[PDB]
Amino acid sequence: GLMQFTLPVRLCKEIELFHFDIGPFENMWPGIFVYMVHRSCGTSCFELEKLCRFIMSVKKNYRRVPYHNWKHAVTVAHCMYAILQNNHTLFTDLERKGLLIACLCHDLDHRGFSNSYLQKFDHPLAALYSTSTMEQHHFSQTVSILQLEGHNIFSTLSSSEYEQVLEIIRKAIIATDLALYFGNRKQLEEMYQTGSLNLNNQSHRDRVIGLMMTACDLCSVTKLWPVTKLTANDIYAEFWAEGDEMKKLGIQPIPMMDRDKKDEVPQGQLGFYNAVAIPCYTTLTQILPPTEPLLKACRDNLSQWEKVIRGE
Ligand SMILES: Cn1cc(-c2ccccc2)nc1CSc1nc2ccccn2n1
Ligand SMILES: [Mg+2]
Ligand SMILES: [Zn+2]
Repeated sequence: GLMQFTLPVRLCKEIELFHFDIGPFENMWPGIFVYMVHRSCGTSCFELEKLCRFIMSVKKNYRRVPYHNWKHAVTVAHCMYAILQNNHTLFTDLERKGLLIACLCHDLDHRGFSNSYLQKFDHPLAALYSTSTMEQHHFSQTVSILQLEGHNIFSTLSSSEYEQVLEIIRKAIIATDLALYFGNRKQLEEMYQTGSLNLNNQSHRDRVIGLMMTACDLCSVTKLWPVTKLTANDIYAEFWAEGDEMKKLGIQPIPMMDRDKKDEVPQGQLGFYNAVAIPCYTTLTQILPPTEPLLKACRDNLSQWEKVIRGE
């Protein structure tokens, strides 16, 4: 059924653009992902049946949380697709498969709870994974689906390449732990300003992929303002529900997760743009000039938040 899906020709044009918003096309998301894999990686590299099977299983293991859900997975994969299409030749074919798959799978089985929560309230997952808690779990879920019957889309890879693609996927998913981003962007920016960055240097290459994963993960801020606004609602719906569980336990949450502090949201976004998103896309545009429209769109939404703060 996914196997016989064909993308409407109007989308074939729009999907290539960074600002493309998948939201209005829920029924088409699995088929959008196939399309993107076929365009980037070619039509002959995965068995169609397996890919579709794998996709429908990835969907099934995303939970119905307000933000970290199937819609989010596809949004992040789409941003990567546009990054890759615009920078096709800088990356190996193996990196394109892994990085599209990693993005689809990067928040697999998210409960609507942060790493801090699981750590603070000594959740089992935080016992198995001490840092990048959920992110290690997300990868562990990725491998588990790959290992299901008729799901191993990489089964025609040699052993060497299978373990290469898993490693690209592992690093990529871990990179989506925002705690790791700040150090990553700092190094990458220094490597850039000192003329020392080298894409054939593998550790550098891992870092650039890291920044890409971040840039994809945050990409709500690069959509048109009305889509940006509406996604923020999803983000805070999930944060506030976590802060609610903390209050039930007589723990005052951080303001970000306290629905009683929503007046502080516009300034909370403002800060996030200044400390996180603007710098991300700034360094990303430096390394990969064709990704500039992400920074442009990010800047436009920053100034919308600046407008909001002052009664506009
Ligand atoms: C950091 N922060 C802090 C606040 C805030 C909100 C209300 C009260 C006090 C602080 N909001 C934020 C924005 S959190 C965030 N995370 C993502 C991921 C993708 C796209 C947008 N955001 N915003
Ligand atoms: Mg995540
Ligand atoms: Zn994510």
